[PDB]
Amino acid sequence: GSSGSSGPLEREGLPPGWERVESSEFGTYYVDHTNKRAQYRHPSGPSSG
Amino acid sequence: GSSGSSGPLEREGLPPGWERVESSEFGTYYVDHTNKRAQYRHPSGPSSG
Repeated sequence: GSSGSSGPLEREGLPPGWERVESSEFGTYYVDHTNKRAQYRHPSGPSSG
Repeated sequence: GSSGSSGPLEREGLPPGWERVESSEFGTYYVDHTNKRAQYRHPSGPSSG
């Protein structure tokens, strides 16, 4: 329930299909199997609809 | 020393900046930090000059 700036993370787990990668050189990133891309923010989809 | 088609892998390590991601839902894949893309093949290109 954002007040104008939703969080970049929610502490919760990723959606089914998203993977989190963790290392010492880069820190932590996320990969999208649906689009074969990498990002640094948490993913966002309509879990209920 | 290819004599037909380049192999799937040479068992060697990855270049500085690339990463390997291991899973079970997907098995194993690789990610590029230069283009933020994901692929299932081992990377390639030059290494000296």
